[PDB]
Amino acid sequence: SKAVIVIPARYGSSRLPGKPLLDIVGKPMIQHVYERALQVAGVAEVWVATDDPRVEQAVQAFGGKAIMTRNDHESGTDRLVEVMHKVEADIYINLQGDEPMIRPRDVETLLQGMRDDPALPVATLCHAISAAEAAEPSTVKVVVNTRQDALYFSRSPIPYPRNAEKARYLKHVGIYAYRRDVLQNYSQLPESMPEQAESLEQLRLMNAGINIRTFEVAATGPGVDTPACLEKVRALMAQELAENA
Amino acid sequence: SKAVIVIPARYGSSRLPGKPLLDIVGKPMIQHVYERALQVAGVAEVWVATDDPRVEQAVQAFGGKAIMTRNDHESGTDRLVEVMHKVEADIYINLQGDEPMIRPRDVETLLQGMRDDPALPVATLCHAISAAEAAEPSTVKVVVNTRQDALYFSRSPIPYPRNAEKARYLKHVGIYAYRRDVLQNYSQLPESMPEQAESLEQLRLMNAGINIRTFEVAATGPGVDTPACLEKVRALMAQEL
Ligand SMILES: CC(=O)N[C@H]1[C@H]([C@H](O)[C@H](O)CO)O[C@](OP(=O)(O)OC[C@H]2O[C@@H](n3ccc(N)nc3=O)[C@H](O)[C@@H]2O)(C(=O)O)C[C@@H]1O
Repeated sequence: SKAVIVIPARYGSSRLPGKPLLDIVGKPMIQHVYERALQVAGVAEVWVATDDPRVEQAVQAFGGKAIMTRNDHESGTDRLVEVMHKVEADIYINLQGDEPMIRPRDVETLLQGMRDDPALPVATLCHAISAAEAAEPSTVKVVVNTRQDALYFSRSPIPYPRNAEKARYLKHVGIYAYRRDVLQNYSQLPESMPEQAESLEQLRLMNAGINIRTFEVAATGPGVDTPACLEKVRALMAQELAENA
Repeated sequence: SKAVIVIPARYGSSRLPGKPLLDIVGKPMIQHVYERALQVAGVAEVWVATDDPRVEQAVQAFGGKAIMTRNDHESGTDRLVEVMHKVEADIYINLQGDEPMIRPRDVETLLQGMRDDPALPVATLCHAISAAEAAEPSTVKVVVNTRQDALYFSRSPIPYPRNAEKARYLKHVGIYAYRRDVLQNYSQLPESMPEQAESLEQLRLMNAGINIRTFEVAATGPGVDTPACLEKVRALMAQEL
């Protein structure tokens, strides 16, 4: 069971031009993700999927494996489908190029889940959040069953707080593990109405009846999206260097 | 493939004591549901499951069939489980005793769905509602996949309208069809967190991985829970004559 980690890293960003190349304690952000991806036990290779030559250069510059992909890709999953044809593996893990604080152990939890059940097509992560955080549309919530299979994903607060004290929210962490056959059949799947409404790509899989198991982990580090969170990451990353000295 | 219709009709109600016996244009509400239930092709028997003698005798008076059930049940579903032990069938349809405007056709759509797919455990109904109606916590929304299987049931507006013009809403109509084996195992299912939070009993089935297919029908008529709706239903059923 060969498994590879793919890291989509596109330069063009609205509120942060050249986001993967931003410096964090002396290294480009993309490098931090790559370095952490390398610490994940059970992974054969680690690739960075990109559509910008500057990003490709920066990755090769530190000895990382880069693979150019089309720029006309509407979704980040289509990008993984293109990489799938060239890079062979049984399990593909999609890490986000803008989360430098990813814990290698969480990705191993994901990978182990995929290996413990050969019939599981897709797997993802989630963690507990308060009711106040769950109210944010920018935050994606998820509800699971006893087998931890996802029932639905939404920007709306679910479950609804009818009996407020009984509600427990789970924030969806955008890291996925896909079986090879799911990616082979992906481009044939049509866009669902909930997907287009919520603007959540993962609902395309649920429309087709593809099961997505969601594993719970502790609260994840703050992902870099705003310069306010960027400084917190820089200081939180630097605080980590001096603690492990 | 034997199918029977069960109509839960408890005497009590916080806003309308003795609700099933309330007169709607000449007949008690329960009689309207029972008569319409008898018009559903494919059903072998129709029973009113009640907890009060005054309701039982009222049903027997007009010719219907009634069965006494315990008074400590908190849900119409639990009451149905008690009936399943006395009345044998392969498929049980649970109609609400306070919806006298039920269309016999919609129940047949439900029954046909169950018969076309022997592997389907539970089936229910739904209809389209505007985005405005979807915002109400009292209106239970549902989202389905291509095979029309329910993804989730919620009082929250789902799907979330990030792209408003793309969102389409579905209101859940509380009529169910259960395969016998589902009822035999019901008492063993544990209450779920989403069930307790949303206060929606059907989420107990989804928590267990039991598939619920939702068939779409046209907008249904109002039920009788408040004395405001009772006057509305009397008005609607008077002009329907
Ligand atoms: C399908 C549905 O929506 N049912 C709801 C009904 C009515 O159909 C609606 O007004 C239509 O929009 O109204 C409510 O009825 P009840 O609270 O009485 O409960 C449903 C049903 O189950 C029986 N029952 C209830 C409680 C207990 N402990 N045991 C029972 O056996 C009742 O007799 C009734 O027939 C309402 O608003 O009050 C809610 C229903 O979900």
